[PDB]
Amino acid sequence: GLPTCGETCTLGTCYVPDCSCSWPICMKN
Repeated sequence: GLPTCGETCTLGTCYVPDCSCSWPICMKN
């Protein structure tokens, strides 16, 4: 739930370790 990944999975993929795609932004828990 925390978008502290600093990544946007516009395509639907987050390269940031353990970061879940919370389209369009990646969030960890």
